[PDB]
Amino acid sequence: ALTVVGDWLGDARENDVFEHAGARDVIRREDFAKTGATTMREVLNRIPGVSAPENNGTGSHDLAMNFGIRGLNPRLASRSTVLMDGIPVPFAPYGQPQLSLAPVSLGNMDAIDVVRGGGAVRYGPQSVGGVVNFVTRAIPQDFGIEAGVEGQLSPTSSQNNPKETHNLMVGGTADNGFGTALLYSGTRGSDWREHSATRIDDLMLKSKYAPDEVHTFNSLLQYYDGEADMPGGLSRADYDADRWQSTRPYDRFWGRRKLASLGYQFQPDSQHKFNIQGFYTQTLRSGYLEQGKRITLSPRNYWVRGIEPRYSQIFMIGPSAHEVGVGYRYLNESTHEMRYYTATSSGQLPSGSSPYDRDTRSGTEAHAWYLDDKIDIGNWTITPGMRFEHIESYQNNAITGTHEEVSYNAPLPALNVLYHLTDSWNLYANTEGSFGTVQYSQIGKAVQSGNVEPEKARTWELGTRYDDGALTAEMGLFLINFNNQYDSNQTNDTVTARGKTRHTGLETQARYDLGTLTPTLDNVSIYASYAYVNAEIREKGDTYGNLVPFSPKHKGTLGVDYKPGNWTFNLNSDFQSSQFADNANTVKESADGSTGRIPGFMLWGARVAYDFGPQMADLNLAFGVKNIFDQDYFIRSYDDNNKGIYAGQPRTLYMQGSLKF
Repeated sequence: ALTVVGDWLGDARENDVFEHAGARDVIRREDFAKTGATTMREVLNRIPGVSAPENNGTGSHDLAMNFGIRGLNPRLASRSTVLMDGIPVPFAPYGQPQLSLAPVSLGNMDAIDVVRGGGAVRYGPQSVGGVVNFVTRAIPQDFGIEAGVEGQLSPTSSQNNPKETHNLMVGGTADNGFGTALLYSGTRGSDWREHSATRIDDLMLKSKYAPDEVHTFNSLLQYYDGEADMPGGLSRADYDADRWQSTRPYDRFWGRRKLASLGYQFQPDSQHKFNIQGFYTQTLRSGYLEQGKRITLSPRNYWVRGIEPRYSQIFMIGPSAHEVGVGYRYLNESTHEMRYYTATSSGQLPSGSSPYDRDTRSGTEAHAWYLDDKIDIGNWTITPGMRFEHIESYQNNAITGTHEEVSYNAPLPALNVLYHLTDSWNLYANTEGSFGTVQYSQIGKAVQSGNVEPEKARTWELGTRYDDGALTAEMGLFLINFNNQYDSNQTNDTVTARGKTRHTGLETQARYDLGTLTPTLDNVSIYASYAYVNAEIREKGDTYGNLVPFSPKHKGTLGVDYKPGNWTFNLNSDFQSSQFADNANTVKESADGSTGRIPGFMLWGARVAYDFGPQMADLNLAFGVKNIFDQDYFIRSYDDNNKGIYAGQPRTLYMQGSLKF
């Protein structure tokens, strides 16, 4: 009976995902614990086409976030539109999308929605790598308390401090229609590396007001505060002698975020739906960093404010149904970057009274418009769409006295097709226009080269999704041509150089109830995810034909879940092929361990859990192991000041506990 969908991202509804005309996967809270995950990257790596490397480089700590889609640069997750409840996660979405500080926590999420394809019309910028939305816990219908905790240790490591992550959830909605939930997640501890002491406090206040069935308000308040020592990389020599140690004693990072979000929804009938959402974030991210013969301090402040009205309406036009969607977003961001320093030879860390060699202020004003129309005709669902952005960015240098500006547009036309083969089998194809902005650090290069234009990408997908209840599976191909990247892939970036890369591959995954074969395998489930990704450099120059760095060709997982009665037994494997660390693709390892072939690997993990039941508070206990065989591996950081080798996670033991009231 014609019902308007409107926001298909939202809380990642199972049905919206199945009906999604493009590559898209979701992992829900219920499945976080099975692999002992407490961090975002641990869940993201379980999704095909996604590579979320262990802490390294600038982001050599838990406050940052590292991940890349289909071979796009993983460092500081700048190639995908990262959001939490639709709200921009970056402290500078347009000018500085690098998540050196990523104020979000797994413990406060109900799910992770990765939309690799089909979201370039409604979401941006940095949409070349699809969109990733972190869905926050829902306000319980009726008063509810949930608490959980996980503890980890690496026996073979010299680091004896454990790592603990906890989460608290208390909330409910009163009969008057007003509900609010307190979501808190925290992290205390060190990983398997020395100099990794960490503290993170993520506190949110989520509210919902539905006096009636037409008017609904929503609010989200968050206070994120953290700090962490940064292990850093090791040269080959130090790594061989002791791979747990840190030779970057000064490296430390800290930051905080204050967020306020308010929204309103007007739905008169099931055919019309209006939405307006406004937000404001204040961010302070700083840290000590050893740089050459000096130690630096880099305070950076950010202000982001946005407002977005959206409208959705369905109507019949003959035998076809049309759900037209229109949206508008105004976003304004402001920044201030400073860098203090002292001589390392001296015995004091830099402070506000130390001299500084950088004092810049940047900002962006963006106007985004989008229009799409979901047309249901027969078994088809064709969706043509158009997104348009007008961006104005500037960088003001107080030391040099310069002031630079760039003004450009990003027109992105798209078309996605969904064809329903059967009640439980879909087909989809699509193409979208994606773009990367002119980052603040690239404005100088942009104006000097006289070419101010967005980083442009054109994606194409073809895939299928299946679910007969006993077997769920999906497979699809993707093609991505990403041009005019201000970051060149040549060994030497020049003013006029522009990066150009191609990403092609296959993504797939499946889950099967083996109980349909024999009662001997009842409650026995098997699964696997896999992605063949070939990211290549097609920029004319000294690296043309080479492979994009940090992009394994093969990556995925396989596992079996056995749930007899109240028990849960998990077995899982993570694997990926090798990767290069630089654009030149050098095979031979350098003495500082910053460059050279990075081996692939295959790890095994297991876990045993028990659900006690309704009375003693649905108590959940568990013990598990990551990297059972203690298989040795490592990743590298190439360009940053703490570059070098980073020991991969060794055999790690963990315990989990959770209560629900």
